[PDB]
Amino acid sequence: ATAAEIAALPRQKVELVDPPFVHAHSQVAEGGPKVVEFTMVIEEKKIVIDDAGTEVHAMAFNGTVPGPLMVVHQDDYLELTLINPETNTLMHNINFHAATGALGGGGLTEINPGEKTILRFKATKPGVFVYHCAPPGMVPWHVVSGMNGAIMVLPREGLHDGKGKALTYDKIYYVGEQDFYVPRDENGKYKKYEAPGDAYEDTVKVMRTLTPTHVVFNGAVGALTGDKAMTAAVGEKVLIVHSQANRDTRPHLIGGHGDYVWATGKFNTPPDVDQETWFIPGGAAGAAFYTFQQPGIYAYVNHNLIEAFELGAAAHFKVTGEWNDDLMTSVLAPSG
Amino acid sequence: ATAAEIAALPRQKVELVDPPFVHAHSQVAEGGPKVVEFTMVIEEKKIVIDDAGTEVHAMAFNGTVPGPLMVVHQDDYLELTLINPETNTLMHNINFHAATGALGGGGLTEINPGEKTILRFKATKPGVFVYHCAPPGMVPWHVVSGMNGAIMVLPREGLHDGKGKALTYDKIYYVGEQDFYVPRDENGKYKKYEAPGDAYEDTVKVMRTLTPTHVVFNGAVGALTGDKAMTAAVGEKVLIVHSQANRDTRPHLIGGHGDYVWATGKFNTPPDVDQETWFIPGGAAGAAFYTFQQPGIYAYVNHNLIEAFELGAAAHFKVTGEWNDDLMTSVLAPSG
Amino acid sequence: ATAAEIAALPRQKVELVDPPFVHAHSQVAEGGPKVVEFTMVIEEKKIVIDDAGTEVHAMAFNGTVPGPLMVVHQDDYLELTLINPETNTLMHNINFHAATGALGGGGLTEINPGEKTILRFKATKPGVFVYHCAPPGMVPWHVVSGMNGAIMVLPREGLHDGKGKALTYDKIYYVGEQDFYVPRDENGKYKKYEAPGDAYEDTVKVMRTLTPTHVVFNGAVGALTGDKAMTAAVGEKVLIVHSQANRDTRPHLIGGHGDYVWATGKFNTPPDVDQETWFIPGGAAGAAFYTFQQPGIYAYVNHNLIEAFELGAAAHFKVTGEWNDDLMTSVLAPSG
Ligand SMILES: O=N[O-]
Ligand SMILES: O=N[O-]
Ligand SMILES: O=N[O-]
Ligand SMILES: [Cu+2]
Ligand SMILES: [Cu+2]
Ligand SMILES: [Cu+2]
Ligand SMILES: [Cu+2]
Ligand SMILES: [Cu+2]
Ligand SMILES: [Cu+2]
Repeated sequence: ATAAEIAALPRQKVELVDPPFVHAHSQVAEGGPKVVEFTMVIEEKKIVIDDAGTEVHAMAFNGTVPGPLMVVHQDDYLELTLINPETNTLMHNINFHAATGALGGGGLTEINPGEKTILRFKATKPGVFVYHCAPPGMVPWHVVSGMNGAIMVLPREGLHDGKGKALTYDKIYYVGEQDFYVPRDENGKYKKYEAPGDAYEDTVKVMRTLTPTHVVFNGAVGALTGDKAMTAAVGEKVLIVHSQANRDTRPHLIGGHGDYVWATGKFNTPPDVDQETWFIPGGAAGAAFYTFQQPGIYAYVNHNLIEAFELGAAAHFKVTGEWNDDLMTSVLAPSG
Repeated sequence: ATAAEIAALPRQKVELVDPPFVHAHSQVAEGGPKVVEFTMVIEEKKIVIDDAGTEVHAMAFNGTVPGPLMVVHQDDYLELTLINPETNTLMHNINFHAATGALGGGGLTEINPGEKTILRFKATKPGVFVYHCAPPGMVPWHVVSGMNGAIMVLPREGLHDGKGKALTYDKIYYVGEQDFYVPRDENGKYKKYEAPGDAYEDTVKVMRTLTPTHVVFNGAVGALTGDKAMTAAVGEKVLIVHSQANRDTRPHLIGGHGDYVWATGKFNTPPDVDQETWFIPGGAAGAAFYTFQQPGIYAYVNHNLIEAFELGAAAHFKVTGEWNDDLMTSVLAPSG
Repeated sequence: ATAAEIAALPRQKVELVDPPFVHAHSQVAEGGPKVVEFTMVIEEKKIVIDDAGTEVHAMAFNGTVPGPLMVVHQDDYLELTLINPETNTLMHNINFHAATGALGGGGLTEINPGEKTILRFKATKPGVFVYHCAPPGMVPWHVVSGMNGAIMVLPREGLHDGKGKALTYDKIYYVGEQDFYVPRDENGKYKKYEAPGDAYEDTVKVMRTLTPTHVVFNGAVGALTGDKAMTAAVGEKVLIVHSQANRDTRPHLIGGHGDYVWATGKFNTPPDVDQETWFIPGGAAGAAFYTFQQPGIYAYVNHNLIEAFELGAAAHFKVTGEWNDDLMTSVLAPSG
């Protein structure tokens, strides 16, 4: 398309919402290609990632870890206004794995505190994709400080299974998984720092062990539990988008399955089916579609169980509805 | 199905056999859906896992690590009587990744020493699936103590390749891979404990490093080598089911291939073909089908070769038959 | 083929070139099956892997890490003359994951310094496959000392997408990824040695931590950058073959994608498409096909960003051509 044709396309400003929720959208595209506008302010902020009070100097797109999910359709243009407030101390940029050119956009979005930039790219490929900050020379440090999220580029005709049958979800959740590398003192207690820069050297030493101290969903151990647990109902169709910008993960819905899983996150690649545990490599997003069949509590985890239950990678689903004894039943309850 | 229809289904008790062998079964289903009954007694016992007398307080379904492979067909029901003898000291349960509801069955089978339970679930999805104990609050500890196994839910019409052609194996083996985390004292010697609970704190410390001290097949270094090597003959079709309940693995048959590999373990997902090394994420089982073409010794390993030859993840196959010079030949033997 | 039929086949002597380049070949087979001859001399030599002067005692096929890429077509025979100079100190052999029998050839090619051997095998399966040395009892040590490479067995009809449409590349590059485990002294300084065997004990201790000190392409940090950056032009189709003989990797072309990716490396397994980051398990090779659409510098990395930017797993592509503002444009450049 020419500059004139792009200038003529309708524009729609979208208000982002915080993970695990996703801003309102249509699965099947409304009309022809549009320039979808988003705005995100970067916030360097202290966040607590566990019940003990462990602190991390997060680098957060839109103030959250992960950054919010942006949703557009194939061949729409995503136009992002990215702002780096003067209150921040580091330069930041953004790299969309969904985009083509200039390192995903990082080469055109390096902004120092007090600057902003507007990047536009054509979403040519359908699927869920990671986005993350990547300043040359300090790439992993920003990413493992939480400066990453994902976007979803829906086919214009919505989702379909491998044989062309439509798959329409009732609800969608975005689970961003974060590996953190928090320095510890001689007592084995996590350290706290005044400014992000103070923690650099100590953090890089932990990073080099390739062993995170915490592996969490939505920025903290237990973030998606209790009143923040995800919800569904028997018969409800749920799409769970999951991303990990730096390290591998293996999602598993305890008590359920991934009925259709685009493990690579790309919609033109037919989904695997009937999955117990799927795999998303570091640097990618994946998506699983499931129709709940049993009520009760479910745990959604990274199935390296040490990472799930010792390091923090566990979320819960609260599901309403009638129990199905055909599917499962306790013939003899625990007894002598 | 109605309530009467379920109650009318035939019940059949099956005798289990220890891994890597598999109990008697038919690839194509015999008769209509059935309630297949299995019974497993849980044994907490000390086992030696290496050539240095290193001990692990194993938590073993049916007394073996891994627990035995249970085989049923799609839409059969699996009805398991699980027994936890009064001589054990810990509460246990079972979670079938093949099952739907109550955390895979874990929520309905929590049995203390001196108790038993019977769980029934409908095997609605075909494939090989992991099963493992998962007591709330102590999930990875039980799993990495060897309390895991797998089941196979065969399609009622048996296995097929991506084009619908039948794949009938002559024999099947179940290789359960286990990551162990054995504590060491300041001198580097593995520690021994009187009771399982005594090792809990020390073991979790090792678990959190995400670095196993041992990675083994059938519960010990060398368990499937030498006189315990698996066997085959040139021309024989072999299915190798592999599971890892907590950590990733990458099986490889040294000297052969995976002709058809259901890497995700689900039969409704077309198998990959001509595989050199396949990948099974922690929390899943996979299956590989291979027709042997050359006699001799083969090594079957986790292809992170440090895990295989330093940590213990290596098995052998002894194959009989005639050598095929067309496939391979020494044109010039090692010489000056 | 009978011995006579094979003897009547034409022979072609190939000249190998150093990675990341690939020797001359035709994508579509020229004529019928042939016996393709290759010769490689094993070189035990010191290589410097980082800018701190860190040394590794490399065990290099053809004098390079990785060893060179060998290209043949399905059902051709690969006849390798392997030489172990008397100037070397250890016994070596070769195992082709592409071959069938004798542990992939290792059982028929064990050569001490001063010996040579000639192995012939039929390339029955199409795809890219790892090859590596594997001396019984010292397997991982030789592999992580750089003694590994890959071969590509092209379909006789060249490459095709999932629907059978031809995929023809303009350029091809071979990236061999290597995990190194270099011993450190009590001051954190990397140790140096005057003989390969002198480093065995120390290296094994590091290998057992499953934590490499370096993860690099083509044997060294920054190897494939600057004077060795790979090149292309907008509109050019490029195949990137990637191998890792011992440990998992997750390739990603920063600023681009894997339009078609044979993640398992096997051409009869349909390729995934529109990939952001693909996954290659330790012990395998994979291949990605991409058509460049934007000029500029691209970074090709293992997307665990710590491995890429702290440990050494990053390469560059320098692409010429016109910028495409439809695909991406800076609406507002970084500004106050
Ligand atoms: O099914 N989760 O251990
Ligand atoms: O070729 N197996 O190390
Ligand atoms: O987009 N790769 O950092
Ligand atoms: Cu940043
Ligand atoms: Cu990236
Ligand atoms: Cu248990
Ligand atoms: Cu599980
Ligand atoms: Cu060697
Ligand atoms: Cu190998």
